[PDB]
Amino acid sequence: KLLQILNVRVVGSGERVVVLSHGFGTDQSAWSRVLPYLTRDHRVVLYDLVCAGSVNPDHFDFRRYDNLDAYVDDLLAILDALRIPRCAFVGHSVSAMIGILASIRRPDLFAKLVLIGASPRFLNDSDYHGGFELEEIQQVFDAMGANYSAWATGYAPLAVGADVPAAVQEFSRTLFNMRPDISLHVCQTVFKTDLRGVLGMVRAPCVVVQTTRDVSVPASVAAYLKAHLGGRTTVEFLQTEGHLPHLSAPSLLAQVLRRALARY
Repeated sequence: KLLQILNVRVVGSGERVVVLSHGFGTDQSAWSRVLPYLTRDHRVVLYDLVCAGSVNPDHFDFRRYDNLDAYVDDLLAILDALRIPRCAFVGHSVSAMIGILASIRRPDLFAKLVLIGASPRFLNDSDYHGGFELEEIQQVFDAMGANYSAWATGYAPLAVGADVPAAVQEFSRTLFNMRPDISLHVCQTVFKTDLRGVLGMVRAPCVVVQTTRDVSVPASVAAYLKAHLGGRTTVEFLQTEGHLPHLSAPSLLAQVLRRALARY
């Protein structure tokens, strides 16, 4: 009953269908301020990832969700249940990784991707700057277990980046709503994911959104995506700071979404 379980909502109308898929520490409400810019021109599908605190956490099967392919299966099952044959997909954070994988599994269904806070790999590697060393993640995982509330308190303004207090408060609200063992397990799953080898399998055109600074995504990752994704890819720069521009700069991000969703 995924449509119920994952809080699927279809709003707006149109022939151009857009799916909005939220990232780590938020739920579909993170799209609220961009949504009104899209519903006159598009049918919009929103849903919550199984790890959102707005979903009953007793649905979180730790074994099933120890790889992103299980989140892909939930997205494709929702789109097939809704009988949607073609869409554009906007993914933030973990959902940018889900959208890359889903576009390779079902190239018929994904006509365009828009990727926000996107990276194919967060850990550094030889001649690859992901932004994180192994010892630093080991400490992130320990702080999330030792004191999740203190960790989330400190992380929310760092991730929002810009001093936009309403956005810090909204992101802290949904990070504190995540069950702390689920939040650690999704963080661990993201850090074990390395999409570099599959980037050239994406066929859809893609827009990579880049802000001035993102604590989780070095500036060089956007150019690495543009060089390696298999579809026609552009980097769209937003003159704003942070990882969650849909919370902190929603009108500015809505410019890029309306432009990228105009034809596909």
